[PDB]
Amino acid sequence: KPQEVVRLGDIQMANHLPFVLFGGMNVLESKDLAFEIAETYIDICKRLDIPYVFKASFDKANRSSLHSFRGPGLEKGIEWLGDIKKHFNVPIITDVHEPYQAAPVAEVADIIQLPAFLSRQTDLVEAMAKTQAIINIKKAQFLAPHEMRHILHKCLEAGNDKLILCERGSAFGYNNLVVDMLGFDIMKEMNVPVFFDVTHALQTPRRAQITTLARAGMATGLAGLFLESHPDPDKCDGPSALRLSQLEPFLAQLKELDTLVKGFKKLDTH
Amino acid sequence: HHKPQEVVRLGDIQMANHLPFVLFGGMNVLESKDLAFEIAETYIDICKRLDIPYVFKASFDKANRSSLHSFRGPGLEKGIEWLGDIKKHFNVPIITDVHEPYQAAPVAEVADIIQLPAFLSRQTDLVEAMAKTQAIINIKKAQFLAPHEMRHILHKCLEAGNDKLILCERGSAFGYNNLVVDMLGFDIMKEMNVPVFFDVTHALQTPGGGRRAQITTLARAGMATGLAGLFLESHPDPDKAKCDGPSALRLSQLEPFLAQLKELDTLVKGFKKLDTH
Amino acid sequence: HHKPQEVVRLGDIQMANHLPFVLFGGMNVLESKDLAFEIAETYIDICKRLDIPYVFKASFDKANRSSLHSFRGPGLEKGIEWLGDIKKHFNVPIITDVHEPYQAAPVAEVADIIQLPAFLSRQTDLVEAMAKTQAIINIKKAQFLAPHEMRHILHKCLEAGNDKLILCERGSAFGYNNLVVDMLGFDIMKEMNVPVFFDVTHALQTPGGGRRAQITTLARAGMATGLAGLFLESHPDPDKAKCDGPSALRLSQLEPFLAQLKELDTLVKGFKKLDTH
Amino acid sequence: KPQEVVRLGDIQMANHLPFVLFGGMNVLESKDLAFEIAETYIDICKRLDIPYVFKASFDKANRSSLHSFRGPGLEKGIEWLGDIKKHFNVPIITDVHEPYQAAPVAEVADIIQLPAFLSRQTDLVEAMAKTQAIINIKKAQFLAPHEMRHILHKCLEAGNDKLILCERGSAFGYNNLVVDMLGFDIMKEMNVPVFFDVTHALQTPRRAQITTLARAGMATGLAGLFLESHPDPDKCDGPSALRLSQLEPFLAQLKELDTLVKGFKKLDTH
Repeated sequence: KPQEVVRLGDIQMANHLPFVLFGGMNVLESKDLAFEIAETYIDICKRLDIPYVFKASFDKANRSSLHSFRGPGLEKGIEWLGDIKKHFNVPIITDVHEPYQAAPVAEVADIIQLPAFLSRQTDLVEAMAKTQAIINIKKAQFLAPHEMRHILHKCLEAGNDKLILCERGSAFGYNNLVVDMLGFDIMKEMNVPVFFDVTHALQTPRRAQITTLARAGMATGLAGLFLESHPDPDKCDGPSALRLSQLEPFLAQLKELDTLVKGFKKLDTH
Repeated sequence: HHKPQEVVRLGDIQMANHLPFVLFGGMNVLESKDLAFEIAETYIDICKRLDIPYVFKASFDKANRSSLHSFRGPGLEKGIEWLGDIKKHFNVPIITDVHEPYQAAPVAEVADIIQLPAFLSRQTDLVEAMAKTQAIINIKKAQFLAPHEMRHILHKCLEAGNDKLILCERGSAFGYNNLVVDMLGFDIMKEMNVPVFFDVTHALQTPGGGRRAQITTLARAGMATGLAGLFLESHPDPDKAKCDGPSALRLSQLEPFLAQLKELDTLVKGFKKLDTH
Repeated sequence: HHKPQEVVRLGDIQMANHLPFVLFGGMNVLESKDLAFEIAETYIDICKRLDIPYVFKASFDKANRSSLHSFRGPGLEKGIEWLGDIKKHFNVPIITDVHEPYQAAPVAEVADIIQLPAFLSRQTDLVEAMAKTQAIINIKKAQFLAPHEMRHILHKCLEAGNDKLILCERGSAFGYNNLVVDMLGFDIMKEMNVPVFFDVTHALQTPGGGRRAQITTLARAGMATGLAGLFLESHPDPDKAKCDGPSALRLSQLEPFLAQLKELDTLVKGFKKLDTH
Repeated sequence: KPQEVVRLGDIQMANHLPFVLFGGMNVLESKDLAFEIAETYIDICKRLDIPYVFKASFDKANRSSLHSFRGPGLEKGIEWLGDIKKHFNVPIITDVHEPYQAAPVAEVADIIQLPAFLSRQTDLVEAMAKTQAIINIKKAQFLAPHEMRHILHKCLEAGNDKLILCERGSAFGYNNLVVDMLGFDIMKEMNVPVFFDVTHALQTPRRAQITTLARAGMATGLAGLFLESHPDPDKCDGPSALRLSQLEPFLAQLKELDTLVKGFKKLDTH
């Protein structure tokens, strides 16, 4: 069985508890931008009292072209992640793209993220589970909610019970995602923390719509939110990045909605 | 005669996307005169104590059932009589759906809001005959139409001289025998500057494929986007409802359901709007 | 009165999934009496030389256009006159669509096959009034209905006493503003033991989103599954067709298009059936 | 630019040419079953005059459970593939799951297959392209047809021009695939050989329906077909495996349809 309340030192993540923020940037553009963005997140989450985990990729492994910017790479990113972790004493979450990378990533990262497209790749899942870090499972665009249980079951079989499921939209026809809010209940009924990646659910593979979608998801009662920002969204996924100057009022509303929704008695309408 | 009304008024009631949400609530079909009175009384009392504006909803005819022999309700003449009886006895406004152009004028005598069914929303003669009555028009968004396509149906209503128009979401076809609600679609319909409603009841359907246990989660998600109102069907015993019982809310649970949505709506309508363009 | 006819007969013509394919072909709407005569003559000559059974198709009314002012065609009285004129002059059978229950009986005087529009395929009064006329019924499969759901519409037609029934594929909603044809859906409808047709013209649509250049590939794929017939709209100048011009086949290309499909059909209908269960 | 006609020694693959068969089994169950199945394919394709490439995976890398049968693995499969290749003098096609495997797989395999879920992973694509074998691109369930160009463009940027696109269905709602036959024209208009994997397009993640679907796809005019069989479909993907005793009449019909369709003058209906 998976852990219903996933603990990370001081932080407790669960669908009935105050929501936790996995927040940061899409990719490590530079040391100075990462430090600036982290400082902005930590300060805001401290004043709003939202538990916080810093998020950034060391590699964009699945871009369209071989020449697209991929980031600092494994060696430099893991080194840079430690710099952010040691200076601020903040947890780290990043994604893992090849099985061998799991253990070296686990030294620095408190939560290791399983990318959507790779969530079925057994070698990557087994290697990630072995490190014993928390595992954030990105729900694939092509998988139905009930299919999440097998990814949990494979993780449990591989000896890891610190598991989080993260919604990021479902394929809706061509070049378009929809978020089925009814899917949140199905995943919550698996008794794991459930997160919503609002940033990547806007994609039309809609920055003005991030507020609408985050509210709808968090109104269902979720363990946390996954969010990316940038001071000037115009090096990767800029159309989905939230203008960093808008972070605090955005988080403040979500904090208030969550508080209302988390205090509701669950209602059985069977 | 070009623009629709951003605020739709019905006596004391005001419907708009920035205003407190309004409930179109009742039952799927007029199963009997006595049950309709009981259901209306129950909605009216709950909405008064919770302070939620209310319009009673019930169909007089199920025009699109699976079989020729399926239960259809009282029909036009008797159904209009029951709706008027409810309206006069309770002093409550009425919404019901219209299926043929000739039904439009007699239904509008009793119904303050006349509903355009999803499958029929493009049928020009029905849309025109409905527009002519000058009643409020509730447009059900078809399972197969994208949000931006609602603009043409508004224009057709406006062309026929009616500007009291509401758009009501009820799910989109998602593969076979399944609906999904695209919450991003609400913003597109609101930018048309008409009141936009959410029919949570029919957005649960798995047509030809119930999900009654998920109604609260879905209604919370929709109303958190900030909408003009909610469309809802209930029944004292949904297993025996004469149509769409699998999606009906247990009447005994109406009050705690609405109570949560009332506070959520108040919270959301009170947020400062945020420019993220 | 329980079972539908596996072989649907119309004088000399026989329609069934194991028989040579039949063409329901013509134009989207009766744009004018003269153009309808020209188009009918062109189909009839080509089908005779290629030896393809033929039914002339044209709508007398576009009942579901975007605007109240969009071109709708001649309407009921005049359209029925033009269809009868074509029928008597050319000695050709007629298929046209029916939009309201009262239109069913007068249309059936002239039309040998009456067509049930997709959006209306569940409307009980229309289905019954159509069934009563005892004409052949062409059922358009709605963009939002799964194949197995056609069984209920057949049953409703049978309940109302008509067993001359055809199912016609025309695409399924695939996300927003897009249709896909599920070729596996053809087998499900054929196992209902009725003739199954393919409306390749409307399966190209990108509704609210043309694909005229892909019509041959799509028609070949469908007819390779082994079908009772094809539904097709053409126009001498598709850019100026009064409705659905983006999906119309250029009339000058009708003969090479049909010639390929004729040989493909003959090949496929002559294959030994194979049990892979 | 990619090669419009992809050559493999004696075999020529192109959308206007006689269709080529990539045929075999889902997974290498055992040496005896693989030898028996290959013998049956080679004999039938010889008598029907259909050019043939033998297909089998050495690993099922993306199964639901860690304990599901995965096959002989890399070392044994590459060794076993050589046994099939040397005895019969038949080309080999198999799929590659991790970047390092590309070069060792390329020694034995004439065509290396890019799995659908991984088609966007740059490290795997680059490593596969480097080996200079033919690359069969499985079109992801979540990608639209026009998106195939980037996978070609990345391959060309990586110095490989022997490219094949292979359709295998698109996500249609939950747990269901549909094959959009209009997508074949879009991929053919990219001037590469286009194949149809009918076996995996039946999936409802329908054995009696394989005949219907293969005919519809091949009626559009394709460079080839991808097909899996098993003597008793009841160790992997058995619901989609064709009963081996039915192979020859199935192929005979497709040979006849292809001949008709390939002789049609292309018709411009713009």
